[PDB]
Amino acid sequence: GVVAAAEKTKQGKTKEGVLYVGSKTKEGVVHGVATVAEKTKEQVTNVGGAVVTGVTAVAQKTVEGAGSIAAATGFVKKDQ
Amino acid sequence: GVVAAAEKTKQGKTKEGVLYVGSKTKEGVVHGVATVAEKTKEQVTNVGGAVVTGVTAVAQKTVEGAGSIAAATGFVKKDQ
Amino acid sequence: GVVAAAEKTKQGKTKEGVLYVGSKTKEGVVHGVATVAEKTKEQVTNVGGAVVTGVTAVAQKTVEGAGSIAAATGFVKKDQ
Repeated sequence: GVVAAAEKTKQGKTKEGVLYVGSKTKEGVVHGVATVAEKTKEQVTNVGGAVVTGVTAVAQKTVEGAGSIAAATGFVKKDQ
Repeated sequence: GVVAAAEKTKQGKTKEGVLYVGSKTKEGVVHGVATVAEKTKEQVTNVGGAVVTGVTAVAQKTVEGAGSIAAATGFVKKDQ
Repeated sequence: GVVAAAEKTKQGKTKEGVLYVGSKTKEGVVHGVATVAEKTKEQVTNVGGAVVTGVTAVAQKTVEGAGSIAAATGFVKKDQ
């Protein structure tokens, strides 16, 4: 088996704070997620989480919830 | 099996805070999610989460809920 | 078996703080996640977590929740 399980359980005066992000840039180039190829048979890309791309990227309190991904590629059963 | 499970369960005076993002840029180029290829057979892309792309990208409290993805490509059963 | 399990359980006046990020740059180039190849058969990419890419990337309190990934590629059962 190639199974995969994950669980989480909860049985439940603070200040949040400050997050300051200042960016001064010029002539920026960014590639978040890239798959380049030549003479390929399959190209699968599954995004279950969060992909934050930019010239100024900020992520806060992003991934705390339940999600599942199940991928299976190839599988050539060429008996004779 | 290629199964995949995930669960979450809950049995339930704070200040949120401050998030300041200032960006001064010029001539920016951004690619969030890209798949380039030549002479391919399949190109699948499933987005179950969040993809935030820009010159100034901010994500807050994004992915906390239930979702599932199930992909299967190829599968050539060429018996003779 | 190629199984994989993970669990978490909880049975439950502080100041958050300060996070200052200042960036002054010029002619930046960034590649977050890249897979280059030639004459390939499969190219799978599953994102269950968080990918933060940029010229100025900040991540705070990102990955605390339940998620699962299950991938299986190849699997050539070529008996004769």
